[PDB]
Amino acid sequence: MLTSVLVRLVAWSVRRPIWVVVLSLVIAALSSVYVAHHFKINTDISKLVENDPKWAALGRAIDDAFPQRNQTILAVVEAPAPEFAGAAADALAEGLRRETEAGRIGQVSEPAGGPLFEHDGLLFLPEQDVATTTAQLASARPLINVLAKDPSIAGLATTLSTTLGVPLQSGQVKLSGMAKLLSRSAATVDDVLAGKPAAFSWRALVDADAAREPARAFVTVQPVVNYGALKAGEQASRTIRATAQALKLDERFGAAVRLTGEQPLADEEFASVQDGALVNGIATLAIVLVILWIALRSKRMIASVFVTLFVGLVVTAALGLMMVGSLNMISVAFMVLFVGLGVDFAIQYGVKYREERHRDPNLDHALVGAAHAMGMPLTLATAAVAASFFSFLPTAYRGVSELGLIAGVGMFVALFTTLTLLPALLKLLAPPGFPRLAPVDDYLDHHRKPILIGTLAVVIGALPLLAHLRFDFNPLHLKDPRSESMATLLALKDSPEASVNDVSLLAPSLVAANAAAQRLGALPEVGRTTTLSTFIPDAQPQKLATIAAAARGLLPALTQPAAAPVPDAQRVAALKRASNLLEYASEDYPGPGAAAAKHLSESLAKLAAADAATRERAEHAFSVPLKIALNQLAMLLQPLEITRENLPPQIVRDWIAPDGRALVQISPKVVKGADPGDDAMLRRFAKAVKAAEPGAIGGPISILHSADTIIRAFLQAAALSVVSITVLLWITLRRFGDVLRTLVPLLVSGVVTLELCVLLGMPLNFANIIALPLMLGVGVAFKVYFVMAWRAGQTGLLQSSLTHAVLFSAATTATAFGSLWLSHHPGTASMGRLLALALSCTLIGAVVFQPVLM
Repeated sequence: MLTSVLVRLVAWSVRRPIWVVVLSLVIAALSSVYVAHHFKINTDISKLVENDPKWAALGRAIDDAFPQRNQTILAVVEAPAPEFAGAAADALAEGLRRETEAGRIGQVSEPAGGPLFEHDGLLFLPEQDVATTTAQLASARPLINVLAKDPSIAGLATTLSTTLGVPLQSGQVKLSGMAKLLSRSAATVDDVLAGKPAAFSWRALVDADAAREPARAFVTVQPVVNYGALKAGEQASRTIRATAQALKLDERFGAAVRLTGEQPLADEEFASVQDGALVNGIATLAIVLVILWIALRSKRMIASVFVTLFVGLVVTAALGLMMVGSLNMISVAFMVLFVGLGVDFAIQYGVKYREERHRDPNLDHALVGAAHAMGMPLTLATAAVAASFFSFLPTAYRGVSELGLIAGVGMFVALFTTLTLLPALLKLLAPPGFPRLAPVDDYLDHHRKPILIGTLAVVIGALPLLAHLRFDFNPLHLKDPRSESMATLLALKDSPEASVNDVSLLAPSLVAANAAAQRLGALPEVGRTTTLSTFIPDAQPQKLATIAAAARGLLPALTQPAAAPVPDAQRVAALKRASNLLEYASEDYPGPGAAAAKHLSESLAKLAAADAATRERAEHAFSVPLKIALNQLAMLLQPLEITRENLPPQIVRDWIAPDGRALVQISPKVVKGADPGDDAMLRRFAKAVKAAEPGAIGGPISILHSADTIIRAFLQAAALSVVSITVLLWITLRRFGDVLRTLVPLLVSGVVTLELCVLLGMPLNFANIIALPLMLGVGVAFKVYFVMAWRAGQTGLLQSSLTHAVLFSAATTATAFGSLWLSHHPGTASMGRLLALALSCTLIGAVVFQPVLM
C-alpha cells in the first residue's frame, strides 16, 4: 500500500549514506545553474487571459491593418495657459521630428491638430457659432487694435487707464462688463507678486469660455522599430524627457511633460512589483525563523529545516522555469507561497519527532517511526493541496494556470524533500509550553458545542445578504494608482481630445464604414463616432466666405509691430497713474464688481513699489502669451479649404492606411453630470454596441468578454476542485459518511467566506479569485490531519496539544498571507487580504465543527 511503499522508499534512502545528501547538493546546484541561466520575468497583460478564436480573428486584423496604433505612446504637456500648452506641444513635435529624421525612434503624430488643422481651426464648428465669434471680433476692432499695437505691460496698463478714464464714467460701458477680466488680471498679477509661475489667458475671454485651469496639449508617437537589440521603446521614452528638459520649457513656457501608455504602465508595474520584494523576503524569512524557534528550540534542527526549505524553493523554481519561463506578475507569488505552505510538513515531522524523543530513547527508530506515522496524513494533505492547485489548469485563465502548476510541482517537491533529505540531515546532525492560557482554557472549549446552534442559526439568514457583490471587470483599477503613468490617465478623464474609452470597428470599404458609423450613432447611447470622413468639413464655400469677410477687416490690425519698452521710471509713473485712476474708480463708482476694481488697485499699488526683475517676469507672463494668442488668431483667420486630396499624409495613414479598409473609432455617450467615472454605463454601452454590431471588439470598454471568460473559468475550476477533493476523500475514506464529515464544514466555511467578502464590500477581481479552492484544499488538509490527531481523545487545543503542529502551520500560513498582503500592489494586496480573511473563517469553520469531523 501507499504507506508501505513510502516507508520502504524512505528506509531505502536511509540505507543510502550521506551520498544522498551530496547528490541533493549537486542536483540543487545544477537546478540553480538552470535558474540563473533563464529567469525571464514577463509582465504581459493580454496573455494571462486567453480569448476564443473569434475575438483573436479580429485582434489579428487590428494588428495587421494598423500597426502604428497598438503600441503607441501618448505624451501630455501641462501649462497654466492654453497658449503656452500649444507652444510647448508644437516645440515638442518639431523636436521629436528632428530626433526621428536621423533614424533613431519612430515617427511622431500630433493629435490635437496638424498644420492644416491649426490653420483651419475654425471650419470645424457650426456656422452660427463661428459667425457670432467673427462678428464679435469685428466689433472689437478698435479695442483689439489699441491692445495689440502696444502689448507691453506698461503699454497695456496705459491703454487700460485710457479706456477706464473716459469710457466707463461716460455711461456707455459698465464696470461689470469687464469685471471678469479685471478680477482675472488681478489674480494673475497677485500670483506674479508671489513669484509663482503664473500665466494669463486671452483665449478664455472672447473666443470661448471652455478654458480650464489644467490646460493640456497632447502629442503621441509610436515607438522604435527595434533595428537591433534595443528594448523597443525605452530609448524613445527616455529621449522624450531628455529633449524636453534640454529644450528648456520650464522657463520659456513653464510647463511639464508627462508620458503614459501600456508600455510605461508595464515599466511602472515592473518597478512596483520589484521594489516590494526584498522587504517581503526579509519579512518571510524572519517570520519563518521565529515560528521555527517557537515550534522547536534547538540549533541542530532549525538549521536543517532551513536547508530543506531553501532546497525545496530552488528546485521548485527550477522546475517552474522549466515548465514555463514567465511569472506574469501573478505567478510570482509562489516565492512566498512555498515558504508559507510547505513548512507544514517540516513542522509536523519536527513535533512528531519531539514526541518520539519523549517516547523512543533511540533516534533512528524514533525517526523512522515518526516517518511511518505521518504516512497517510501527509500524503493526503499533499494530494488535496495539489488537486486544489491543479483544478485551475483546464481553464482559459493563464496566469492562475501557471501559478497552480508551479505550486503543485512545489508541493510535490516539498513532500519529496521532507521525506528524503530532511531525515538524512537530521541523522547527520542528531540533536512544557505556554504556562499562561488557563482561564480561557476552562470555558472557551466547553462552549464550542453550542456554537453549532449559535453560528449556524445566525448564518442561515445571511444568504440574502450575499447577492450585494460587484465584480471589477477592468484590470486597470488594480494597477497602483499612486504612480504617474496612470495618474495621467485618471486626470485625462475630463479631456475628450484623447478618447481612452473608445472602441474600434473595421469595414470592407470607407462608405461601409460611414454607414456603420451612422447605424451605430442611431443608438441613443453612443455619443459621437469618428472616421476619416469626420475630418472633412461640411460646407466649404459659405464658411470660407464668412471667415474671409472677417479677415478682410481684422487682418490689418494684427501684423503691425509694436514699439520698444520705455525706461523703468516711466513704467513706475504709468503704474502710479493707473493706480490713482483705479482707486478713484473703486472709491466713487461702487456697484456689482467694484471689489474687483479695488483688488486691481491694490495689485497695481503693490506691484510697482521697489522690485525690478519681477516686473520683467510679469512682462514675460503677460505680453508673451498675448503675442502668441494674437499670432494664433492671425494665422487661423486666413485659412484654406480641406479636401481629401489635400489632407496631410499622417492623418490618412492613421485613419485608413492600407488596402485593409478604414476603421471607425467610436466613443461612449457622455452627458453633463455623468462623467466617465461610472463603470455601469460603460458596461451597458459595451453590451449595446456589441449587440448592434458584433465586430466592434477591441475597445477597452468592450473588455467585458475577458471578465466573462475569467468568471466562467473560475466557476468550472471551483467545480473541478470540489469534485477532485471529494473523489480523493472517497477513495481514501470509502464509506461516504467520513467524506461528508470532512467536507460539509469546508463548504459551510466557504459560504461564510463569501458572505464576509460581501459584507466588507470588497469585490472579486482578476488576481483575487483563487482564494476559495486554495483555502478549501488547505482546510481539507487540516481536517485530514485532525482525523488522525485526536484519535486518542478529543482534548482542547491548549498547552502544546497534539494539534499544536497544525496550529503552528496555520499561524505560518496566516503570517505569510499577511506578508503577501503588504506588497504596494493592489493586484496582490487584494489577493492577500482575501486569503487572510478566508483562512481566518475556514480555520474556525473546520475546528468548531467537531461533531461533523469525527
